[PDB]
Amino acid sequence: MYYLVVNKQQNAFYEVLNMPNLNEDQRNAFIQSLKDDPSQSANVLAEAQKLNDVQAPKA
Repeated sequence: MYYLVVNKQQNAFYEVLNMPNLNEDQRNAFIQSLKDDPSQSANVLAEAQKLNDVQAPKA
């Protein structure tokens, strides 16, 4: 909230969300993962791309 996040974290939020394929549970922990640290925020977004697709059957 103050010294637990700064830069990246925000950019990772949109990624966490990425596409409609997801936006349910994955981000519940990912969104929180951001707030915990921006250094790892790249992880949340990094996976945000895999998670969204992890359950994306359609093209």
